[PDB]
Order: sequence, then C-alpha cells, then structure tokens
Amino acid sequence: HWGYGKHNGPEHWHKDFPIAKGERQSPVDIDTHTAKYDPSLKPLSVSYDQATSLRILNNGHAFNVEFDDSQDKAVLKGGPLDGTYRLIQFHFHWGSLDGQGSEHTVDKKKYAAELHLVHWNTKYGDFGKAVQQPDGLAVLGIFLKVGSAKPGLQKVVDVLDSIKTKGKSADFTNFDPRGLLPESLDYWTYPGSLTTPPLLECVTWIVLKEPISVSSEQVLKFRKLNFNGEGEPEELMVDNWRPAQPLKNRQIKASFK
Ligand SMILES: O=C(CCCCCCC(=O)Nc1ccccc1)NO
Ligand SMILES: [Zn+2]
Repeated sequence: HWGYGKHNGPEHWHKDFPIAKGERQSPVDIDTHTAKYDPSLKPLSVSYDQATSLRILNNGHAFNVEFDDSQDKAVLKGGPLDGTYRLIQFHFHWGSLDGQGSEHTVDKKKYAAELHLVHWNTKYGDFGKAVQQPDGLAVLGIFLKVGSAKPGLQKVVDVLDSIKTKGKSADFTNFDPRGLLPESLDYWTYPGSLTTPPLLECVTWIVLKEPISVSSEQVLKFRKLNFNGEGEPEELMVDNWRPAQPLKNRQIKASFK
C-alpha cells in the first residue's frame, strides 16, 4: 500500500491514484514575488472557543487529533471561503532533519514541519460528501520552525508515547487548538488537493505567513513515532511529506502586501 518509503512513496502514488498528475495538486512552492495581493480577501474568522477534542490516533502515516464535528463548535469562516467550515482534525507532517519536513515551501525554503487544521464545508452534510466537491474542505497550514518551545504543543508531545505504533489511540479531551496559532493571521490561498492518497482536488488551502516556533526537543518526539504496527519491525515515522507539485493554471493570492 502507499506510504513514504523508497518503494511506495510519492513518486509511485500515480499508479494507484492517477489524479496525482492532476491540474490542482498540492503542495506547491509559494513564490512570494509572484503571489497577487487581493484586497477583496477578507480576514480569517477562527472561532475555536467551543472546540471539543476527543482522541489522538496514530493512523500509520501521521497522528491525528480528532474533534467533535457534530455541531458548529469550532468553525472557520471568512477569508476566501463562502459559508461555514467545521474543524474535524489536525495533524502534522515533519522531517528526519530540521531543514525539511514541510509540504509547502516559501521561495523554496522548507520548514521543519507543517500543521494542517482540516475543516469541511457544512453545506455538504458530512465529511465524506465534502471531499467529493471542489469547495469541500478548507485546510489551514501553519509552518513550524525550530527555536523556542511552544507551550501549547506540549500536551500533544507528552501523549505520543501512548500512540507509538499504527492503530493505537488515546483519549485526548479538553485540548485547545488556539494555542497552536501564530500572532498574525496573514495568509496565502490557492485551490489544491489532499496531499495524501486519494489526493482529491477538494481543498481551499489557507497557508499562514507567520510560522510558529517549537523546540528541538518537541520535534524530536515526533520522530520517535512508528509507521509500523506493534510487533512489526520498527520504521520511524519521519519524512511523511509530499514534495511540491506544479502550479499549472493557478494563481496564489495573498491577503497582505
Ligand atoms: O491531505 C492533507 C490535508 C487534508 C487531509 C484531510 C484528511 C485526510 C482524509 O480524511 N483523507 C481521505 C479522504 C477521503 C477518503 C479517504 C481518505 N494532508 O496530508
Ligand atoms: Zn496534511
């Protein structure tokens, strides 16, 4: 099956998922000098006060923190979006070394990790319907750079020992995702895709300009997770990122100048 190894990684995915060579694939390199400032873009509205986290899961390719999305509890509105998008989960992509790990790049610069806060358009009723629509998902992407520790991330870091292998989950209640946001909500936006199979072209990407800083010790703990299940030979969960894809006939817009 697909993964991030030499024999099943991103350069192989097109054989099972031909959309991998499609017209709206993610991630992309953000060329800051060719992005277009769009004064019609609205500020983002992030309403995470009533977020209800439920569980953290190692799914074999990343770890997901899952939220209750049965009501409009934690929503994203505004920006380039029409309507209301509910938060369903967040996860990260990261590297084996501090100089790689992000999926998006900025003027070819790679960050140590990238956080994806995943939201779905409530007009489609459920997440599975939303992924079939061109405006179904909105993903907030936040870059991580290695520096000072991020206090709001430590609760995530400390539970990773309990979900070391694929298929393990743990209860993870009362986590506030507001502690993961940067000070500024300036962003770039473009239409794209999931970055993992099935690579569906259903995502409005909103990539924040300002990275958050995490400490070396925090990111080191991400690198101790395993791709494998318990009892199988150990494969460290590192470099779970897809390289940049061609922009094709797309324009990246900026909310700032
Ligand atoms: O692709 C991304 C960003 C958005 C991920 C959305 C969650 C992944 C997911 O649920 N994938 C999926 C969708 C439909 C059918 C099967 C899997 N990062 O890797
Ligand atoms: Zn992702």
